[PDB]
Amino acid sequence: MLYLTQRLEIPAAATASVTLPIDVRVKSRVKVTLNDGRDAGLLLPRGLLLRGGDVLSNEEGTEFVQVIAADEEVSVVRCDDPFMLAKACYALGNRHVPLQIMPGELRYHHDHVLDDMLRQFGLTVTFGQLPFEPEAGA
Amino acid sequence: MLYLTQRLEIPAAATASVTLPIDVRVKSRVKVTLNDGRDAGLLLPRGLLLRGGDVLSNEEGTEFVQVIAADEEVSVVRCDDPFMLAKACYALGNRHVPLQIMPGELRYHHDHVLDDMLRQFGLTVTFGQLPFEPEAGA
Amino acid sequence: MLYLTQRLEIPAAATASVTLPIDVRVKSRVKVTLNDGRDAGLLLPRGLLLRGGDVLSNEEGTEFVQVIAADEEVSVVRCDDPFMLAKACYALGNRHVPLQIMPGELRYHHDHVLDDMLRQFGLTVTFGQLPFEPEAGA
Amino acid sequence: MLYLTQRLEIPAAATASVTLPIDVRVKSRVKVTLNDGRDAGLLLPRGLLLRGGDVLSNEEGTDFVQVIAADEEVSVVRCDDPFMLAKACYALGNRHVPLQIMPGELRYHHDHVLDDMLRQFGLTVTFGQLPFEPEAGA
Ligand SMILES: [Cu+2]
Ligand SMILES: [Cu+2]
Ligand SMILES: [Cu+2]
Ligand SMILES: [Cu+2]
Ligand SMILES: [Cu+2]
Ligand SMILES: [Cu+2]
Repeated sequence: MLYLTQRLEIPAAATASVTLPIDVRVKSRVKVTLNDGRDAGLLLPRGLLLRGGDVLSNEEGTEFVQVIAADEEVSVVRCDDPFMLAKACYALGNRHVPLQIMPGELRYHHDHVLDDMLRQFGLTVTFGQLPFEPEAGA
Repeated sequence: MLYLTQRLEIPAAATASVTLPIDVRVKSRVKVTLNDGRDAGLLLPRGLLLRGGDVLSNEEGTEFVQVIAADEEVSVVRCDDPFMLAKACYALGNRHVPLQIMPGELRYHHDHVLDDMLRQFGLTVTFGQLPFEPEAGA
Repeated sequence: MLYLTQRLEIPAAATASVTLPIDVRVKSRVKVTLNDGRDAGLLLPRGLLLRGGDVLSNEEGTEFVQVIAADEEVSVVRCDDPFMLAKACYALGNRHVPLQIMPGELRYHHDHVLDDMLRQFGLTVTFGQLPFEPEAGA
Repeated sequence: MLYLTQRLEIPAAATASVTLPIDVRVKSRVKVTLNDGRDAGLLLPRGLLLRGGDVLSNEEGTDFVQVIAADEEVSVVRCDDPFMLAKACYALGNRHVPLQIMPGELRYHHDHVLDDMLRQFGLTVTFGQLPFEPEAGA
């Protein structure tokens, strides 16, 4: 069976790819299915956060799988004013919410309670299936 | 003496003041001294946070006192890029560090550990004795 | 002709690849040959350093090209004792030599003058055709 | 008086000593004061680096003076990870910063600016007053 046991520090041309959500990209052992249909198992050393772009390889060196971050149910928070986001980041941080941070934009795992809370800060909160890359730590 | 038991919904006519730190403004029961030499006991309603500028009054509503936030030893963080202050606010939010958030500036109780950490983010941290008003929702 | 005009901040499943040496990966305008033969031209914003793993795409977003570091002539310096490697790293930095640093191995463009110098430090310098990813400081 | 014209490749019976910062230990023609009060004049061949512990002498070959490295203001980078130190050596090497290298620790003329740059590297940088013997090669 195809087992992906390593993440190459120096990539080699991809032979396959796999599109995974953040909850799977933090597991060291688990069964996933490549985008071409073949089953495969992750057998990586623990504590690795797989980011879109990383290349996994089988023990030998004949299979190089490109990791891609899947579209996940997230909440979006956009607003020209970064100061308001800064307060949102502090609030979300205080609640330990895995968060993606980019100039002008913020996303986090869909959660109604969180949505409405920020919906009292006056913040604009939408929803959509998008790639999710939270800041390291979870 | 004079008893302060309520906060007027509308900042009335001061005519006296009292300087208090963040740890005393998060109290409902406490005996203080007005900047004018008189003594007054604070008997405020539970579930409250006194902010600088606030105006306290007695029950019969015939006396008014203005609250002034005291100076405190804080680490100061100033930066031009709102993106970086956001990342800092999140990391600080995660450590449950009470924090005063402002456009382009952060303030928290002086801490060398937190200081070096933010320095690793390329932020420049300094020291100062300043009024500290940390976010209510923290 | 096919033109690659950008590096997505978020990789997408690659539909092709391109294997280039460090000197080319630092350019913004240059013609190249993808691994499937279809020639293509780079039209990227100046200032970028293409790293193995990056994904390039056009404007339409229908083509995604993965960059792979090409084998190049390099001097190979292997040595267990890290301490001695640190002294070589310092000496090479001093001479502004672009250097790849990994535990137990350093790599730089094949150069005899530098090969004889390190040899006097008691280092064993060999040769090879390998991927070269130097630190972003040269 | 006494004129020190040479460093012995054959240690002798040092009578007195002189404490100097690397600053003065690079000069071949400087007037110093032994720790006993007597003056001495260094007239050594050019291009010499006096190490704490060397012994100087007069043209005669009669008297001797031990060199001691003085305490200087230095930054300290103590990291148990040899891999990270090597990278630090490289960056510092690129900036032509005189550096003392040891397993687990690095030292160089204290410098806040330079310290912060190394902090962004994820390294811990402390301060000290210690002898300073930077690599001769630089
Ligand atoms: Cu929902
Ligand atoms: Cu907590
Ligand atoms: Cu301090
Ligand atoms: Cu050769
Ligand atoms: Cu230079
Ligand atoms: Cu200092």
